[PDB]
Amino acid sequence: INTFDGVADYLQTYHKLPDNYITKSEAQALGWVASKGNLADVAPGKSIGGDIFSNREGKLPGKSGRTWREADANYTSGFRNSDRILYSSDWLIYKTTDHYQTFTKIR
Repeated sequence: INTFDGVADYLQTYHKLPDNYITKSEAQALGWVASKGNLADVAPGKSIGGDIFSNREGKLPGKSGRTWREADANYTSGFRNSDRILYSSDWLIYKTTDHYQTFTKIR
């Protein structure tokens, strides 16, 4: 499951990412080197996802006790793309296709 709909649906129902996601730190621990675009070599069929997304810019709606996390969408191999699923602790799901410049609601 690595599509915007697939993941979105999975999260509001299961409240966790599908098993194909690993954090940056887990990835790094397995030999991932971002500068090399080698994720699919060291962690075949996994995608980066699950890390806290700051929202420093306040672009996503804040709320006390609301934490945002991100996950890559549509990744298969090579360098990460520009697609990200943004999801809150309360299961609001937003999407960005431009490296977090802009966001639109998907759930």
